[PDB]
Amino acid sequence: GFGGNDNFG
Repeated sequence: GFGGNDNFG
């Protein structure tokens, strides 16, 4: 998310 992480695996 905004201010954080977005992980696609």
